[PDB]
Amino acid sequence: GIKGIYKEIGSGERISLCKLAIDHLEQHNRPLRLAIDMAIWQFQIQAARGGSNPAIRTLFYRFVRLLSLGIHPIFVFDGPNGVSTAMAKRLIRLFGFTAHDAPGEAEAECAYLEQQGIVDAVLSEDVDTIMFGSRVTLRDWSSEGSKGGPPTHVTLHDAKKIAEGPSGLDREGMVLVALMSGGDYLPDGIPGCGIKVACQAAKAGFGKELCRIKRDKEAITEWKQRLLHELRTNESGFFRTKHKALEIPENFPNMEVLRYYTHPVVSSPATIERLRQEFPPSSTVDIAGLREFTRETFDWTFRPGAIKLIKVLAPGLLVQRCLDRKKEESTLVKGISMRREHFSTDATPELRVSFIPAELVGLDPGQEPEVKPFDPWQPDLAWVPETILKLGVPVTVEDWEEGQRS
DNA sequence: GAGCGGTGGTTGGT
DNA sequence: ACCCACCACCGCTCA
Ligand SMILES: [Mg+2]
Repeated sequence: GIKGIYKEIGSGERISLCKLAIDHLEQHNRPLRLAIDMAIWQFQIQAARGGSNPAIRTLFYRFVRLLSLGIHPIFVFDGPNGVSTAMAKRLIRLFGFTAHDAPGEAEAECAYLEQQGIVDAVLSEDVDTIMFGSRVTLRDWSSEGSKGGPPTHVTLHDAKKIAEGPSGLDREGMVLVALMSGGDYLPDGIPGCGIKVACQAAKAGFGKELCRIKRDKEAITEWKQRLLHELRTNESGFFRTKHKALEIPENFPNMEVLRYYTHPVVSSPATIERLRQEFPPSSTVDIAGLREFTRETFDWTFRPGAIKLIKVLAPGLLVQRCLDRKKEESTLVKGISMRREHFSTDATPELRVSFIPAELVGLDPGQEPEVKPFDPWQPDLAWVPETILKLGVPVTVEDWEEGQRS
C-alpha cells in the first residue's frame, strides 16, 4: 500500500540521478546525500544470473554507479522494532559508503534523517516515507522507457507539491487515508472504505483535526461522530455520496496506530547528533579490500579477475577522486576530446575524458598468476559531468576549453 | 510493490 | 425490479 495512491498524487517526475546529483552539487557546493532503504534490493537483484553470487554482484555494480554519480549514500537497515546482511555491510564499508541500522522500520528512519538534515532525499520502495515526514522521496531506480538497459533514472515525489496539488494530501491527510482504508497492514480500519472516500475525508480536513488532538477520549469521540454523521448524511457535501452501509469499528480510530505514524520509532537525538559529525565519512575506497572481496565472492581470480576489477572500477574511482579536493592534474585525467548533453542525463553537460585504468586503480595485474582484448595500461574513455571535472581537474578543462574556442 | 481485469457490493436514479 | 457508474477488493503478473 497505499493502493491506488499514484492515481491521487500523480505517478511522479521521472528524472536522471545524474541530473539530481549535479544540480545539487551546483546549488549547495557539495555532493548529494542520499538515504537508501536496503529493502529496495529484494525484488531487483534476483533477476541476475550466472557466475558466483549474482545478487551481491548487482549490488556491487550499483555501488560503482553511485561512485560515478558522486553521491554520498547512507544505506539504512531495518531494526528489531538471499543476500547476507553482513556481506552487504562489508561491501558498503569497502566502497567507503555508510551503513546505518534503524531501531525499527528503515523507511521511517530514512524520512527522519532527511527531516533532520543528515540527507537531502530518500530512496525507498514506495511513498510511505511521506507519512513519516519525507519531503523529497525517490523510488524505482531503473532504466528509462523502452531501453531495457542501465539504471539511470528515478521517480521523484515532492511532499510539498503534492500537498498543494489536486489531491490535497499532505502528511496529515495520507495518515487518515490509511487509518480509514489500510485494513490489510493496520487494525481497526474501515471495511469497504478505500482510497476515494478516505481521500475526500482528508480534503474535508478530518486528518488535520485528528493529528492535532491528544491521544483525551472526550475529543476523539467528538471528531468521530462528526465524521460518522458526515458519512451518513453528506450534509456538508464532503463526499460524492452518502455511506450508510459503511460500518465503523468501535476501536477506530486506533490511536496507537496513529502513534506509529506521527511518532515512529526512530534513532535517538544522541544518534542524530553523532551522524552530523560522522556522515558523510572521510573514506576512500578500499582497493585491496575490494580485490579480496571480488576474488572470494565472484571468483574474479588471478590476472583476469584483477583486470576485470580494474575495468569496472576505474571510471567510478575517477569521479570519486575528483570530488576530493604548475599543477599535475594528469594523475587522474590524461585529456579531453568532446562534450555532449545526453538525454540519458537529462542534458547534463559531460566531457569525454581519457585515463589509465590500472594506473588510477593502483593494481598491477602482473603480480597475479596468468591463465581486441582490454589492456588496463592503455587509455580508456569515460563521459564525466563537466561540473565534476571543473572541481577536480580545473586547468585541464580550461585547456580543453581554449582548444575549442580555437 | 504496483498495474490489470473481473466481480461483487453500494448508491442513486430508471 | 433493474440499470448504471463508481468503487474496493481479488487474484495474477512483473518483480
Ligand atoms: Mg512500505
